[PDB]
Amino acid sequence: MEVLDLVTGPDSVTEIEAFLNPRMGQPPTPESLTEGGQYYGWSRGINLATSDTEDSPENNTLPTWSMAKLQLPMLNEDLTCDTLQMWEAVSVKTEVVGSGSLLDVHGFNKPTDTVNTKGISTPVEGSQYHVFAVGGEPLDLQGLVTDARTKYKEEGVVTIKTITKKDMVNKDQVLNPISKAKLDKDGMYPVEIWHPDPAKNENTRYFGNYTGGTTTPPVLQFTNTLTTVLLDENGVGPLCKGEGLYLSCVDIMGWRVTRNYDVHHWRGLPRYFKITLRKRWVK
Amino acid sequence: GMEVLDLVTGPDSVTEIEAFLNPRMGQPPTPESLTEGGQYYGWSRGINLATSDTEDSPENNTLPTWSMAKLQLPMLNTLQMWEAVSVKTEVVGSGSLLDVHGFNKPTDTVNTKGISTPVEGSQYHVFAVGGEPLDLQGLVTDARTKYKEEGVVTIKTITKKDMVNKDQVLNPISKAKLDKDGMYPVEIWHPDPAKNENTRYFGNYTGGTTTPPVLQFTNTLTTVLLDENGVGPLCKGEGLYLSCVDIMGWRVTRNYDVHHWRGLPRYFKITLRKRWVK
Amino acid sequence: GMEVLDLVTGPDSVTEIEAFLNPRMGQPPTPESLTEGGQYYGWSRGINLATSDTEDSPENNTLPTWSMAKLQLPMLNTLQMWEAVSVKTEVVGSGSLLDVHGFNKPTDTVNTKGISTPVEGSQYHVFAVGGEPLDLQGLVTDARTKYKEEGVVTIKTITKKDMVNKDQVLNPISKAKLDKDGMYPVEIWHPDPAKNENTRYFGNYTGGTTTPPVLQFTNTLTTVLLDENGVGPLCKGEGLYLSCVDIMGWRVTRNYDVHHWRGLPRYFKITLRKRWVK
Amino acid sequence: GMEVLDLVTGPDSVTEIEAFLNPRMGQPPTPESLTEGGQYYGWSRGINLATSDTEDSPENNTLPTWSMAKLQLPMLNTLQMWEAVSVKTEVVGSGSLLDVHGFNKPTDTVNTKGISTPVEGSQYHVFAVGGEPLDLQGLVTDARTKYKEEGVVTIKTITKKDMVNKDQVLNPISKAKLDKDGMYPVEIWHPDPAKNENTRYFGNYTGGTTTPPVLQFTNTLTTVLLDENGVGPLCKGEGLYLSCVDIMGWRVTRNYDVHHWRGLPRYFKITLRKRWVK
Amino acid sequence: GMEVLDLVTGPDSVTEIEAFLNPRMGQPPTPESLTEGGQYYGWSRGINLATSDTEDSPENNTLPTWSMAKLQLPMLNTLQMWEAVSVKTEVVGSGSLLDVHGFNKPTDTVNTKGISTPVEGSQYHVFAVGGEPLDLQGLVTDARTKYKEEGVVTIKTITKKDMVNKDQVLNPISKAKLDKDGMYPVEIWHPDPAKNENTRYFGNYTGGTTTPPVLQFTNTLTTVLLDENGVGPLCKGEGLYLSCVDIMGWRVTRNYDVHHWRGLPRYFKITLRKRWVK
Ligand SMILES: CC(=O)N[C@H]1[C@H](O[C@@H]2[C@H](O[C@]3(C(=O)O)C[C@H](O)[C@@H](NC(C)=O)[C@H]([C@H](O)[C@H](O)CO)O3)[C@@H](O)[C@H](O)O[C@@H]2CO)O[C@H](CO)[C@H](O)[C@@H]1O[C@@H]1O[C@H](CO)[C@H](O)[C@H](O[C@]2(C(=O)O)C[C@H](O)[C@@H](NC(C)=O)[C@H]([C@H](O)[C@@H](CO)O[C@]3(C(=O)O)C[C@H](O)[C@@H](NC(C)=O)[C@H]([C@H](O)[C@H](O)CO)O3)O2)[C@H]1O
Ligand SMILES: CC(=O)N[C@H]1[C@H](O[C@@H]2[C@H](O[C@]3(C(=O)O)C[C@H](O)[C@@H](NC(C)=O)[C@H]([C@H](O)[C@H](O)CO)O3)[C@@H](O)[C@H](O)O[C@@H]2CO)O[C@H](CO)[C@H](O)[C@@H]1O[C@@H]1O[C@H](CO)[C@H](O)[C@H](O[C@]2(C(=O)O)C[C@H](O)[C@@H](NC(C)=O)[C@H]([C@H](O)[C@@H](CO)O[C@]3(C(=O)O)C[C@H](O)[C@@H](NC(C)=O)[C@H]([C@H](O)[C@H](O)CO)O3)O2)[C@H]1O
Ligand SMILES: CC(=O)N[C@H]1[C@H](O[C@@H]2[C@H](O)[C@@H](O)[C@H](O)O[C@@H]2CO)O[C@H](CO)[C@H](O)[C@@H]1O[C@@H]1O[C@H](CO)[C@H](O)[C@H](O[C@]2(C(=O)O)C[C@H](O)[C@@H](NC(C)=O)[C@H]([C@H](O)[C@@H](CO)O[C@]3(C(=O)O)C[C@H](O)[C@@H](NC(C)=O)[C@H]([C@H](O)[C@H](O)CO)O3)O2)[C@H]1O
Ligand SMILES: CC(=O)N[C@H]1[C@H](O[C@@H]2[C@H](O)[C@@H](O)[C@H](O)O[C@@H]2CO)O[C@H](CO)[C@H](O)[C@@H]1O[C@@H]1O[C@H](CO)[C@H](O)[C@H](O[C@]2(C(=O)O)C[C@H](O)[C@@H](NC(C)=O)[C@H]([C@H](O)[C@@H](CO)O[C@]3(C(=O)O)C[C@H](O)[C@@H](NC(C)=O)[C@H]([C@H](O)[C@H](O)CO)O3)O2)[C@H]1O
Ligand SMILES: CC(=O)N[C@H]1[C@H](O[C@@H]2[C@H](O)[C@@H](O)[C@H](O)O[C@@H]2CO)O[C@H](CO)[C@H](O)[C@@H]1O[C@@H]1O[C@H](CO)[C@H](O)[C@H](O[C@]2(C(=O)O)C[C@H](O)[C@@H](NC(C)=O)[C@H]([C@H](O)[C@@H](CO)O[C@]3(C(=O)O)C[C@H](O)[C@@H](NC(C)=O)[C@H]([C@H](O)[C@H](O)CO)O3)O2)[C@H]1O
Repeated sequence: MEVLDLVTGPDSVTEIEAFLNPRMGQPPTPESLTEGGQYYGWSRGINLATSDTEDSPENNTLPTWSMAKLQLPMLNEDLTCDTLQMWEAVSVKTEVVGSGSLLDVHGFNKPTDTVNTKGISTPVEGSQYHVFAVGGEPLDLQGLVTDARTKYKEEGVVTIKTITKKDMVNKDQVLNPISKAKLDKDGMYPVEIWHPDPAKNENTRYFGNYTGGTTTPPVLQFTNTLTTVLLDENGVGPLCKGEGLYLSCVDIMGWRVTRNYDVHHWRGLPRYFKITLRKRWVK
Repeated sequence: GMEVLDLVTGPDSVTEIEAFLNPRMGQPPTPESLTEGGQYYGWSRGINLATSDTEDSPENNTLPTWSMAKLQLPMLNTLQMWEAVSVKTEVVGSGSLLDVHGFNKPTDTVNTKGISTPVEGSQYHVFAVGGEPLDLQGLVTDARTKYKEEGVVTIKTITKKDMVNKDQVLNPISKAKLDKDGMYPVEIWHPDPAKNENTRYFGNYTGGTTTPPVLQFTNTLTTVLLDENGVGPLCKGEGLYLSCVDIMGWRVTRNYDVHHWRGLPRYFKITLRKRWVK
Repeated sequence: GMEVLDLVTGPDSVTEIEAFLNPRMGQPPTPESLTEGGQYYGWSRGINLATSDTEDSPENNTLPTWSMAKLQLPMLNTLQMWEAVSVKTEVVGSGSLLDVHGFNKPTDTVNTKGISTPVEGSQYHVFAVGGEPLDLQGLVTDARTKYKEEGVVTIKTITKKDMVNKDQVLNPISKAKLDKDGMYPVEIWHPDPAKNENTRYFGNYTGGTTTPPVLQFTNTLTTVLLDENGVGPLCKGEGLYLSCVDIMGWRVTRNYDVHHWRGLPRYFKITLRKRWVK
Repeated sequence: GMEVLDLVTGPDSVTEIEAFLNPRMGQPPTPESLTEGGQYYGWSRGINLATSDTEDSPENNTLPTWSMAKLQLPMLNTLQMWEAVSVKTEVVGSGSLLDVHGFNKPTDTVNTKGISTPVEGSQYHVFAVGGEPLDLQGLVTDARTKYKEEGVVTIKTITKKDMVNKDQVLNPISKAKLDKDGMYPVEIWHPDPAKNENTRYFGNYTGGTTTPPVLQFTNTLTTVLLDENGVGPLCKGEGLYLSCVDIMGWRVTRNYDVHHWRGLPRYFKITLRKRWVK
Repeated sequence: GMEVLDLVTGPDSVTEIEAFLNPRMGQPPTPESLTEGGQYYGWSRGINLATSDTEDSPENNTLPTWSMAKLQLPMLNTLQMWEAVSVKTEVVGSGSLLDVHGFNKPTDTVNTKGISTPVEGSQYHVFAVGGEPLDLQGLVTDARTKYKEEGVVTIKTITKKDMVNKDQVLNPISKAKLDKDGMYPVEIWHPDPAKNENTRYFGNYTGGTTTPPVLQFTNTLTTVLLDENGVGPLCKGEGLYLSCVDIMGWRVTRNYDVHHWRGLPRYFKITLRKRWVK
């Protein structure tokens, strides 16, 4: 694809917006606040391996990637034309919303005074993971796991075995180029398995950060004044193949810890995207 | 006043206004008495905890809320509007946290010695300047939390219905405007990134229980409020809206580790200029 | 005095002045005797704690206060004024905190072994350069604190009335000027962002009890003092005011965890030029 | 090609090459079997400790080593050489550390509950791109350490003599080249700043035992490899050398707190251009 | 030559010189024997503590001291002087801190298991490049500290009198020059910001007892030594002075938590140019 001039004229630039809700483990339904809906925005209680050779995490304890495909206005009446137009993502304003809610320390989490069961309800703390991507095709994924012996469910999550039709190999604990996928479904690809593939993603920009630990304070900034530029070193943004725009993210804030067996629940927050796009002549 | 034209020139075409917004941590400014509750002003009252997984009823005076003020600008009226160009803002009083001589939980609890533990823990700093109220998006830890119906504005105040599970993530139904001081809890109401076209807001959060508080202050830092097109917030009906919350953490008492939120006041000095509009 | 014109050129139109300000942590410079109290110079005396929720009376020698100096500039005299253009400032002596061979509370309390615990905890660094005293805004942790009525300047010194609940937030009545060294407690008096038009100040605070102290120092960093219009502080009556406080944390003794504040001295090298004024 | 001339223009004058380097934490890639040792690939084997002050004999499979690869470039031959201009490099797989559901030491050891403690502690990230092997300088914690003679390249491998006390500081005798993958221990061999004229390296270290691991990753960051004269690494005999190590910390087992190092793979995409040389 | 003129052009008008300065943590380079004390080279000997508030006598070999070297430049002599333009500097060997397989205090003290605790705690990194010795200002934790009279240069060495209480803050009488390697304790002697007109120095301090050490290293970073007028240090008598200290923290033994300071060597590569002076 040869990238030519910017298209000018009426409606040559557009802005589109979307929010992607977190996918921490509990699905959006049931909505009932007694039947499981109370866990929406969180994982269910993390379940642990029972031995070095018996690690079977439940699907609803595994945070997964959020994604959305946005369909842009059709540009080309005839794809056989020598010169065509594509939507180009120029920039994005993105924000993780709701960090203020972590200031709720009046609930029933493990308390800070364990002698008297007093103090405050311990706020969300621990490992944090924030990634977002904007591209003109699905985010390319590279698999890499802690333990190739982990017995992921065969139904309900897309894992390395889903792709290869074979059990994971020891190479999957490092970089195994066979273990690749595309982020083509929301709430299905676990973030402890699937990472942005630096060997592909030519038509996507992604930005990630990880902070580990168990009691690490969560940190977040938010403003409506920060623009993320999506143009590459040549001044070209992601080009939307068949007018499809792909948004991908995960925003883990840490865990809350309950008063029962120190059970941990992952917490995630929703992410806003406002993408500025322009029409680009291509051949 | 939709089409933004040239800057207005001449006498009184630029103005500076200043204000301080005091924190709204839970204890109201009155009663002033230092024995009848006034001693908690600048702080929350002691945080009260849920009694079960289904019984979380926080008292209003334990919930920090947004501070806000609407300032009236000089009368103006191709019309003219006041345009907010920049702001110098500062959180005042961090030095007061150096008081470690009080009666808080001491650092040596065995012998009741050491120092009075200073304010520590979760911190939250947001400010906004706009030409209309800050647009708010609701999102809570727990849609089952039983907020009081009177004395605070919560999601149910707006919807007239109980919160739903979607309120623990992003539910576009749960929106409000920051139109009252000391009423909108910060654990519920967040700046809405899908609106606020005419407001600039800047926020940061640092969590934890014993995290050291950190603050910088200088009179030399200017925050520019102009957008990508060089246009600042435009003050509808000559009203300028200031919004903030500045939580430094908690102090902890010697009685069952009772926590009190600590907030500090924020200064604003806004430069505004008249703008031609059509 | 008010209208700022061109820079003055010619012989001696620019000058550099330097000063060091020693910390004022609570123990005065005298007695010099290393047995009669002088051993605490550079530090506070042992921090004394409240005996109840209503009885908090800190001793003056436990309260760090602002350091300040007024320097006299060469006589001058459309008139001329000295204008402060820039400053190189440095906090000196952080290397001294590497002394872990003393008699502080040891790191192994089981065997009374390990190292002498180094200075740690809450840190506070502010400096200012101006053409008149630093304007101060009072704000306290506790309006009930019984500060001494002798040997220190507090809110009550200024107002002639006891503190009120508003003094725990921003009370605009509670203002002062930094006009004396070692007299204004830093837990009471903060730079006033509503004034200080003719001063530049820069501050930071890091809290906690065991927080590692952090400091950088170099002779290669210049702080510009010119405002947005290219004008530095103008020295009224040829007086230049320097203000600072540099708290590094506390050391802790082996006797009931008694804490002593540690401060360090700050160097200033100010570059000034003559400015025509009308 | 000592003298560097103009850039070569025309067809095929610029190229991009990519590679990934897997970590070398101690367990080799084979056996592949997940019961026969393959389950430790990407990790070290359990770190074994000294039995006395004079008996420190670490096993080879407990010692992380440098990763390296030599890539062959298109044949070229006033002569031409490949010049590395820039690199995009990324450490892949930090999300895998979010697995806290395994059988590591649990966060609640009193009841054996909570979560599986994630990887924490000392972290070390270095990468280099050059036109010849990375030059290494030896420096160790303890010159008395009894490294194996076979299976690792250590100081004694090079000198044919035991380590001396100078090897605990900078001993210029103790030098080597990174010419083999998975053989040079990172606790011994460091980039040599006195050499490496034709390589660029970038490193950082963060220590401690329970330190939270931190990592950023993006496909939008380019590292320029040009020196102060605008010249990148020149590839001798069309060979491009990539070198790295990326230690994230340790996992800790439920059996006597045995630690295993964790490494992650590093991606490189290098842009090269032809350069005229004389 | 006080007046600085044009740069000198022509053959050999620019030169580049390199050196490494080994750390001076307390144990001298000799004896070399790894049983007779050489095993501590690169480290201090075990830190010895005060026995009372009035009895603090640290041994010389427990006190880290400044490293320094004077390098002789090519002979030169309107005269010419060598001017230091820039320096590439690097602290080498942080990877050696990844040795957690030795006999230090273990991470699991209950069972004496886990890993050998890595170096942690207070860190101090300073370097300087100048045309004369680094100017030093004395400042101590405790003016009562009984430093040895022989084998170290301390305040009393210079003044011929015991330290005074002012030595715990800034006492202008307590000054020296860094004219000897491994002799000036870093807990006493600091770069003097009131002098050093012909030297650039850059320092940082991070305190605490278990703080994770942090270090970055690269061969791509240049430190410019030119002042605000574009003039670098001028080498008096063709002598170039390099000064540094690089403390990474302590290791802790299994015997009564004895601490040993760890230091690392520093590389310098200085670019110099001939300058016309009069
Ligand atoms: C309860 C249990 O042992 N669950 C266990 C499961 O055991 C199977 C059988 O349980 C059920 C069930 O989930 O209730 C019976 C159902 O009929 C069946 N549903 C259907 C549609 O067929 C399901 C279903 O088979 C399965 O869940 C699908 O995976 O199973 C049990 O009766 C029988 O003895 O054994 C059965 C098979 O072993 O088996 C699972 C493995 O297949 C799991 O082992 C499961 O344990 C749960 O695992 C999740 C992670 O997957 C998690 O760790 C969970 O721990 C939490 C949690 O839900 O996240 C941690 C929370 O902190 C904790 N909350 C509080 C406040 O303490 C929460 C509660 O303990 C739950 C446990 O379900 O109790 C409540 C609750 O949420 O508070 C109690 C409420 O009164 C109740 N509401 C009502 C209206 O009754 C809710 C409600 O049922 C659920 O929220 C709906 O999902 O549950 O545990 C860990 O328990
Ligand atoms: C005391 C109590 O049980 N409060 C409790 C409340 O109980 C109701 C009745 O108490 C009162 C009351 O607040 O005193 C009686 C009043 O007549 C009534 N007023 C009116 C106009 O009708 C109020 C009012 O109805 C209610 O507050 C409004 O909701 O109620 C009590 O007599 C009866 O037995 O039960 C009644 C309800 O059934 O009910 C509330 C819920 O409705 C709360 O449960 C409330 O508990 C307080 O809750 C807040 C959070 O909202 C907070 O956790 C508070 O804990 C603190 C605090 O005040 O923040 C934590 C502080 O750290 C702690 N300070 C110290 C130094 O220890 C502080 C003290 O323990 C308070 C307790 O009130 O004692 C002092 C004080 O501030 O130090 C003691 C002083 O001597 C006293 N001053 C004087 C001059 O006497 C002050 C002063 O009363 C108050 O500050 C004024 O507000 O109180 O507690 C937690 O107690
Ligand atoms: C000693 C005492 O009780 N002082 C308190 C004072 O008591 C009054 C009077 O002095 C008593 O004789 C009488 O019984 O009671 C009256 C009451 O009116 O009352 C004051 C209020 O007016 C205070 O309560 C005062 O207590 C002191 O308060 C300060 C804060 O204001 C400190 O908290 C102080 O504690 C320290 C300190 O000096 O900072 C903490 C420090 O860590 C301690 N140092 C050591 C090594 O342990 C010292 C130490 O305990 C002092 C107490 O004064 O003893 C020495 C010293 O080491 O400094 C012992 C020396 O032998 C002595 N020097 C000589 C030559 O004799 C030296 C010297 O007197 C003083 O330093 C000079 O100021 O004191 O305490 C807290 O005690
Ligand atoms: C087993 C043993 O003692 N090994 C040590 C070795 O002993 C020699 C010989 O093997 C013995 O039978 C005999 O008695 O003694 C001779 C020598 O005299 O000698 C070596 C020195 O030459 C070492 O001392 C060695 O000890 C091992 O040293 C390495 C470092 O080099 C590690 O510290 C290792 O500890 C681990 C490890 O493997 O990394 C720590 C780890 O966390 C442990 N894992 C778990 C789940 O607990 C393992 C574990 O204890 C190993 C011990 O080898 O057991 C398994 C395993 O889980 O990995 C058990 C499996 O069932 C087995 N698989 C099969 C199919 O049988 C598996 C497999 O043998 C190995 O992984 C292949 O390498 O081992 O220990 C430390 O033990
Ligand atoms: C041993 C002793 O008591 N030394 C103190 C010295 O005593 C003098 C004399 O040596 C004694 O025989 C006699 O009884 O008393 C006189 C003086 O009255 O006096 C000094 C003051 O003048 C000191 O008090 C000195 O104590 C030593 O002080 C230094 C600081 O100056 C250190 O704190 C030192 O502690 C360490 C150290 O050396 O740094 C801490 C370290 O962690 C320890 N290492 C280990 C592995 O445990 C060592 C260790 O205990 C030393 C003590 O010297 O023993 C060895 C060693 O391991 O280094 C044992 C070796 O076998 C030996 N080698 C040989 C071939 O014999 C080796 C060697 O002598 C020394 O390294 C040479 O310097 O010493 O202690 C603290 O002990």
